[PDB]
Amino acid sequence: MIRAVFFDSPGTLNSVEGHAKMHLKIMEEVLGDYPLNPKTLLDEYNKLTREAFSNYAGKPYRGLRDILEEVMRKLAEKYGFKYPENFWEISLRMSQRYGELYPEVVEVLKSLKGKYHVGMITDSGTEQAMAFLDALGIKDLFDSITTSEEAGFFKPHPRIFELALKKAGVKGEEAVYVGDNPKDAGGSKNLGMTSILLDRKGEKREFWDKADFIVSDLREVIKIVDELN
Repeated sequence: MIRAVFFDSPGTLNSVEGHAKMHLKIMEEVLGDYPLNPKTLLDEYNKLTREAFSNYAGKPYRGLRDILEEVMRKLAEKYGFKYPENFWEISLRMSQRYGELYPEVVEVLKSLKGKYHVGMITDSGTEQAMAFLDALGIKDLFDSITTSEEAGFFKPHPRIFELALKKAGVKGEEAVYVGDNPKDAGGSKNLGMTSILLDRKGEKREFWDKADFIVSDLREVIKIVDELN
């Protein structure tokens, strides 16, 4: 019997278009009048952050601020613009204004509340995770918020999923995990959770077999849970 539904944050909640627009604005403010195409800076920032997040997957927690600040130091020395001492603050200010939930998020979270334990699991630090939820107005829609900083390890390490389950007071077999990255269908299945992969654009077909179910819209989750029960 499914008693809890956990969501991968921010990946299944924040729209890719809002993320891209928000981050483009971050780099525009970082650069100002500097003769560097902000989109090029962003592309290279994404290359470096993607590599970093890949290297730390499953490993002991390390602060994301230090990671991103070192990335921006490498980009500043590479391109010659002034290193943004306020990069973290710029990011928070731009996520508040330009962060955008997928259209169905609130509906889905509301439909699960009461019926099931609605949880969030994220590799973000706790402060960042709370600021993210606060900016998008959905902090109180979750019964639990579990972070890598609390567990001590990044996904797909089992401990972050184990902690989420213990917060909810449910067994792995009683929980679903809805995940964006094909870190998700892995650490959660190690705890006996049912793994749902969110693939909105159908661009992850190579990794579908790693998940128990594949959805393109979070509104499909409630249907899957109801069918399981």
